[PDB]
Amino acid sequence: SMKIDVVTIFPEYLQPVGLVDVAVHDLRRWTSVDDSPYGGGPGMVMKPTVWGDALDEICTSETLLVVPTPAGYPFTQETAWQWSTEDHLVIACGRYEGIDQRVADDAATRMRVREVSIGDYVLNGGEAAALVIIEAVLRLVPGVSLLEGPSYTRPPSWRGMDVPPVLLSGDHAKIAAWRAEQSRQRTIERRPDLLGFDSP
Amino acid sequence: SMKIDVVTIFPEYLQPVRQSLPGKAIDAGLVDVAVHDLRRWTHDVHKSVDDSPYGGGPGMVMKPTVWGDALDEICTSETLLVVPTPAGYPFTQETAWQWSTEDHLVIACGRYEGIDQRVADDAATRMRVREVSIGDYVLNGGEAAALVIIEAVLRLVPGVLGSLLEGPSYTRPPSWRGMDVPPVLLSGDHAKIAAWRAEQSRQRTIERRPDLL
Ligand SMILES: N#Cc1c(-c2ccc3ccn(Cc4cccnc4O)c3c2)n[nH]c1N
Ligand SMILES: N#Cc1c(-c2ccc3ccn(Cc4cccnc4O)c3c2)n[nH]c1N
Repeated sequence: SMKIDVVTIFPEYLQPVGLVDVAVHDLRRWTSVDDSPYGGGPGMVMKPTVWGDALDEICTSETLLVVPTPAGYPFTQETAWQWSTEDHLVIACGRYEGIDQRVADDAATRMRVREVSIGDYVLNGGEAAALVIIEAVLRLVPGVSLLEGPSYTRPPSWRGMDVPPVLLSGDHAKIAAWRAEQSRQRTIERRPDLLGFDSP
Repeated sequence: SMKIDVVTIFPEYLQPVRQSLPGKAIDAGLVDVAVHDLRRWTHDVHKSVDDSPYGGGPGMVMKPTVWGDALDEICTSETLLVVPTPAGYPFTQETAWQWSTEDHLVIACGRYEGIDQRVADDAATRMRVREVSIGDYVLNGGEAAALVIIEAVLRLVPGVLGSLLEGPSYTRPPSWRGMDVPPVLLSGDHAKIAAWRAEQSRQRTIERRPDLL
């Protein structure tokens, strides 16, 4: 059984959401949420004050506080497995140029905190990352290596393109070996790092 | 000026995109995002989009005939066809930059175990096709990946959405819950501030992303 709370200034974005409940909270309920960065630089930083009040009410010492950020530890399938057995996830979604670092630092004095990134690209805020994290985690909740090769279904010939004949053969050993070969070839081509080789 | 067409059996999932788009960008004709229900192109009264995998195994595979008809209608020779898949090439910021100048992206969102491979292979004989993954985790389908791709791409298109890791950021108040903003940031010594930030970036990168080194 898992509870997930998502905190955002754009609750409208989270709309795409009995063993798990997901609740979305408008951060503005606890209040200008942003100001210029100390030290200078472009854009705005979310003030810690409003976040502190929201998280005070929502979190407990048992909470795993998840903070999407481009500067986070990588969120991976291993992370998804790890979080799948948590009782309570709180996902703090930033906007602007991010959240004052003291929010995570203050939270870590009371609960476990995880700053994570879902990939090496830049988003406008944490909401899309929250949707990715929720989806990856929820499909693993109790009671719910190499790249996959290609898949095929009927008809066996389509637009003059045939399903690989081995897949029609009924020979499990040959099919397994072919699928292994397809996966090896794909992994080498697209993700050689997974097999311990240099990236392109 | 970019057109994005998304094809999915869950068009409601792409609602956040339409909500993120500023009216000024749309009325300026800078961007148009359209979402299409794949079932519009099904052949049967049961609106079937999936079937059992050749060679056996768990799960289902999306039908090539349905997808073929959908992409035939939506794509042209100039389309960049984007196919999210956990077996894809990595989608990165470089990818987002490259795609930000495209006239027409079509994002084909799969579900189940994915789409019959002949769909992409056939499309690739007459348009540019890109199978990509947004990260090293498994999703239920391509919709969340489409949201990520659309956001990362469109934020790079001028006026549409409104190395090393970045170190910590701070703003008002100068003291909060016993924690002071690092005094160097209030020093007015901007060369020193830059050096402090560089070191913070170096430390965070070593700790969180040693692969980047
Ligand atoms: N997880 C994940 C992320 C994010 C992501 C997450 C949360 C926020 C909150 C604000 N922004 C924009 C932003 C933050 C910091 C610096 N510059 C910016 O433009 C975010 C980006 N971007 N890319 C990922 N993989
Ligand atoms: N981009 C990206 C993705 C996806 C992703 C994309 C598209 C589809 C279509 C079906 N599924 C589910 C699925 C595919 C293969 C095997 N098992 C499954 O459960 C997808 C997953 N998962 N993880 C990423 N980084």
